Amino acid sequence: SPELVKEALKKKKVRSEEAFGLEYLRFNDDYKDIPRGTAIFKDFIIWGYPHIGRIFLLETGLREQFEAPFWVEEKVDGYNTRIFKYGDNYYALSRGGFICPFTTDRLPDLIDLRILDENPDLVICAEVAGPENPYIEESPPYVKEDVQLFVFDFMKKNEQGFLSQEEKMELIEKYNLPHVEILGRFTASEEGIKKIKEILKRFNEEGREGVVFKEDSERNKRAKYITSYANLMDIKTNAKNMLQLPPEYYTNRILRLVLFMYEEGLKTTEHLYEELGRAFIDGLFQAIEQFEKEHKVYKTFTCKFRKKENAIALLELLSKTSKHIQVKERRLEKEGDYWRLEFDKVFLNMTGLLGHLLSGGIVY
Amino acid sequence: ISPELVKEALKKKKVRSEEAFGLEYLRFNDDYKDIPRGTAIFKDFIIWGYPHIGRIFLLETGLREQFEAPFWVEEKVDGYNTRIFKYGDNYYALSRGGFICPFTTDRLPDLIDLRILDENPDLVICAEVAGPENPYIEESPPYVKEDVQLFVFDFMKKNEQGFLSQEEKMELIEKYNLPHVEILGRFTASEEGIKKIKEILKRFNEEGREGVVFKEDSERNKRAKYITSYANLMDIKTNAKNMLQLPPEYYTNRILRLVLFMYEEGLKTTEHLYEELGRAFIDGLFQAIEQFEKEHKVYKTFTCKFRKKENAIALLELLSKTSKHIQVKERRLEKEGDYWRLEFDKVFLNMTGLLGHLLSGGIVYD
Ligand SMILES: Nc1ncnc2c1ncn2[C@@H]1O[C@H](CO)[C@@H](O)[C@H]1O
Ligand SMILES: Nc1ncnc2c1ncn2[C@@H]1O[C@H](CO)[C@@H](O)[C@H]1O
Ligand SMILES: [Ca+2]
Ligand SMILES: [Ca+2]
Repeated sequence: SPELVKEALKKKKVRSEEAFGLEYLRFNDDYKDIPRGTAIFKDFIIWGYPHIGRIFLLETGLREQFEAPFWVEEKVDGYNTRIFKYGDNYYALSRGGFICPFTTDRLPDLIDLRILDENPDLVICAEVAGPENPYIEESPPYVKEDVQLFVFDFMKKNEQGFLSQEEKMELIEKYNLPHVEILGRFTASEEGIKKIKEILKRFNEEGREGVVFKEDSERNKRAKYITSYANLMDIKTNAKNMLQLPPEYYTNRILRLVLFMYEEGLKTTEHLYEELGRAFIDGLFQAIEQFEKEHKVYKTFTCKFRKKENAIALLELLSKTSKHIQVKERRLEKEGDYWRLEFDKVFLNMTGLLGHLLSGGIVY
Repeated sequence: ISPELVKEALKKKKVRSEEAFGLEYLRFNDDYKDIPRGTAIFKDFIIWGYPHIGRIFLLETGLREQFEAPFWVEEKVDGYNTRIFKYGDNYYALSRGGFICPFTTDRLPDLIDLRILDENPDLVICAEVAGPENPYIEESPPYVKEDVQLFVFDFMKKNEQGFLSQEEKMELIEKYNLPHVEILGRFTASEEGIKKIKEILKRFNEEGREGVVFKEDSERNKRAKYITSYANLMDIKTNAKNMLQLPPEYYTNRILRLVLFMYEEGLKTTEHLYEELGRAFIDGLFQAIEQFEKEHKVYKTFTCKFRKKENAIALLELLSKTSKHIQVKERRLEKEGDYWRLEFDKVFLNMTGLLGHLLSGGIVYD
C-alpha cells in the first residue's frame, strides 16, 4: 500500500533513489513481509529476492526442512543480481536494491537479453562472479578472468515467488542462457544423503562454495548448505574487515565448521583445527605486513566497463554504503574496448588500530 | 564527586542504591564522567572503584612507549577482583561491580588476617581471589589446588582515588604478613630489562600463568598489563558456552593479542599457535555439543564453601540478578565439616536453545 510507504519512510526503512535517469523507492531494510531490496518504480515493483535459510547439519537438515524431493543447484560465490527491462533499456539491481552501475553497464557482455524483449514480465535472478568484480574479492575456481553471470531463478514483475524448476529450465534451454549447475533431483533418504555428501566432498576438494536445495512443491522451500572450505575462506577473507563486522559473523561461521565436524566425526576432520587457526591468523598477519609497508590497510579491486560514466557511478555507490572504509580510485584508463578501473577499499579503523598497537599503544 | 553528579546518574541509571549485610549504599553500575564503575558510596565514606588497566599487545615497544620511569613487574593472577574494608567492627568485600560479595565477605577470616584494617581503618585492600572452588570463574591458577586463596596487589584509601606507592605497599604486606601477588622486581625498558622481562613471560607462559601487571614507580603511577598466549587461548576455550553473550570485539581483540605476539616473536617459531587457536574455538564448542547431547542443557557447574548458610543463599540470589539469559540453578547445599558446601549451575539458555535448533536440523537466516 501507500501507508506502508509512509511508515517505512518516516522510520528510515524505505528511501527514494535517483539513478540512471530514474526515480524510485528502495527498501534499504526488511520490513513486515516486504523483503529488503524490493524496488518500487513508477510502472512496477521488482520484489526483493527472499532470504534462503542455512542448515548446519546436512542429514538432519534435509530431513527436517523438506517435504518432497528437491533440486540440488551449485551455489556460486559472487553477488546476487536481478535484471529487468524498463522501456527500451535494461537494469541490474543489487540485493540491496540499488541499480548496479557495473552489472548494468556490462549486461550485453554477460547475457543475451532477448528473453526480456520477448518476455518483459520476467526478472532474471543471477549470480555474477569472477576475479574482477567490484564487490567481493573471491572468485569461483573455474572463472579466471573478468566476470561471468549464472542464472539461478526467474521472478516476475509485481510477483513474489519463482517459476517452477521446470519452467526455469524451459526458459534456460530455449534461450541458451548461462546458469548454475543442476546436480539433480534428490531426497533425504539414505541413498540421497550419501550422494549429496559425495557432491559436497568434491565441491570442497575443488574450492566450490556449496549448494542450494529447492523443493519440488507449490511452496518451493529453499535452503543452502556451505562447504567448510568456503566458511574458512570467509573468515580469512574478512581479516582486514574485523572491526566492521559483528562478533556474530565469526561465531556463526565457527559453529558451521564445528557442526560439520560433529556431523562427519573428528577423525575425518582434524585438519580443520590448523586451518581455522590459519584463517584468522594469516589474514591478520597479512594486514600487519601491509601496514608496515604502506601505512594503510586495504584491498585492491579491479574491473572493466563499457563506459567511463559507469565506472564513476560505481565508485560513488560503493562510497555511499561503505563507512569508515575509504573507496579510493587508483586508475581509470581506456584499455582496448573497455575502461579499466582499479580502486582500493581502505579500512581506516583497522589502519588506526594496527598503527596504534604496533607503536606500543594501550587499549582497554 | 558531588550531589548533582550522583543525582544525574540516578536519573541516567549509572548509579543504584543497594542494600546488603545491613548496609544501604549507592553503587556505580557503569563508568560515569570519570567515576569508575564499582564505586560505592557509603554514608561515612566512599570506596572508589578499581580503575581500568590498559593492555599492551607488543611487549618491547609497549614498555618502551608507555613508561618514563622504572617499573615494578607483578604477577597477574587469574581470579576475581576484590576490595576489602572495615566499617564499624565488621569487614566487607566488594566485587568489581561494587556489590558486597556474600561469598568473599563470608570467607574473609579464612582468606586474610584483617588486623591491618583494625590498625589502619582508612585502608582498602585490593586483592585477587582465586581457586578452583569459587563461584565466579571456572578457571584456577595452577598453584591453588583447592578452595580459594587471596592475593593482595594494591591498597587504596577510603575517599581517595589513587594507590599507595610500591614501597608503602611492600611495607604493609611485610608488616602484617599478607598473602601477595609474586613480585618479579623493578625494571627499565632497556635492552637488559627487556631481555629479562621476556624471559619472565616465556616462563610464565610455559607455567600456565596469566601474565603480569607493570606499575610505574612514580607519582602518576601508570599501569599496564600483558597476557600470555596460553591464557589468551584458554580464555577463548573456556568461553565457548558463553559465545552468544560476546562483546563487540572479543574476536578482533583476543586474536590480535595472539597475532601480535606471533609477530613480535616471529612466525617461524610460533607456528603451533595455528592448531592451538583452532582447538581453542573448536574443542570448547565440541564439548558444549557433547554436553548438550548428554544432558540436554548447556551449563557450567560451580562449587564453593561457606561458613554461613544465609551467605550461600545470598550468593545464589546475587547471581540471578546479574546473569540474565543465564539461569542460576542450585544443585547441592549441604553441611560439610564446619562449612556449608554449595554447588550450582549456570545454564546458558540461548546456547542451549541454539544448539537444540541446529542439531535437530533447524534453519538459520543469516
Ligand atoms: N544456485 C543458486 N540458487 C540460489 N542462490 C544462489 C545460487 N548460487 C548463488 N546464489 C546466491 O546465494 C544467495 C542466498 O540467498 C543468493 O542471494 C544468491 O545471490
Ligand atoms: N598483580 C596485579 N595487579 C593489579 N591487578 C591484578 C593483579 N593480579 C590480578 N589482577 C586483576 O587483573 C585485573 C586487571 O584489570 C584487575 O582488576 C585485578 O582484579
Ligand atoms: Ca566465500
Ligand atoms: Ca584466563
